[PDB]
Amino acid sequence: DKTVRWCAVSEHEATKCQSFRDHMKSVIPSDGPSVACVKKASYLDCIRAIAANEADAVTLDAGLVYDAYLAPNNLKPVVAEFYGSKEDPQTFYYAVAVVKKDSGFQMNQLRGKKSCHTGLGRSAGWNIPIGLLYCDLPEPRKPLEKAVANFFSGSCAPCADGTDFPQLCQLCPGCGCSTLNQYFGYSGAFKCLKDGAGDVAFVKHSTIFENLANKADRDQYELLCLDNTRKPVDEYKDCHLAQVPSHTVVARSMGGKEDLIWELLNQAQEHFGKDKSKEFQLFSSPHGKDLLFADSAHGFLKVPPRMDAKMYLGYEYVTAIRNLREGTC
Ligand SMILES: [Fe+3]
Repeated sequence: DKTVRWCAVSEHEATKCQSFRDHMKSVIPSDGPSVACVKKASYLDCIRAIAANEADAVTLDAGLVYDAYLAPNNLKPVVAEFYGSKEDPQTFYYAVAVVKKDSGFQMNQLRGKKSCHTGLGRSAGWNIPIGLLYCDLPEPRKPLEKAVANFFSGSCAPCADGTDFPQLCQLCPGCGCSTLNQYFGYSGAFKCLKDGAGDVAFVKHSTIFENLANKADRDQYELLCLDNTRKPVDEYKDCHLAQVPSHTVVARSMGGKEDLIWELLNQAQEHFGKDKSKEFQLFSSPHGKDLLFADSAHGFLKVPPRMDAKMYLGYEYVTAIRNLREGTC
């Protein structure tokens, strides 16, 4: 069978996945690649499901791709999304910290503030900011969730445990790990800042431009720079926390159908990719942002032969994560 079982996290993604399935059936030959949908409550459940041969693919943030690699899962990156433009595809993006205009605090003054993270263990939303603030956190720093909880004065860290670290869910009770949680994801962490729930939104450099069409609105927001100064939302090239690997679709390291996934996605972007069809959009949805794939994506590129997760992620980022768990002050 030439069916790729895509793992959809929750109702919204499941809806987009079915439209995906049907629009593919309509253009692809009866003997080509097919998409089936398997529904789960979180990406974590999708990881376990792929490893257990109950699903074949899921799109993970680079930080999550690291954890996907760790046993007993042993997942591996197979197809990466690319951003920017089709001419100059960027297999990376900038981790930023969006704040409102005149909130009066720098990076070295986040202590006691309310934060909005895209999700626990994610690049721009958790690994980068928390890695930088690691020493600023009060002892003891293990568990890390407890220290981040006591550092800030309430926040939203989707996928975090709210019974053990209740404050990491003060801004989004339960820390839902899917779009069911309005504060989940890039645009979820943004809504959290925009709606007034939090003081800072640890998102990516394109987040605000995806949510606010008019510049006048954007003028009421600022970025937190490394040198503890603020720069407008247009100057992320210089005002960002770090640069991170693009989101990537993962699959089993053995019998994972990596080539079918490529053949599927490669065909998917040709018919429904960026500005390709008015009927179906691989990179957008009426039901929400970033479903299955990020809205800021312009396409896919196959990851090299048997490329490990540590090899893919690279050395700098793979150490950044490592230092986060390990490391001292
Ligand atoms: Fe990300």
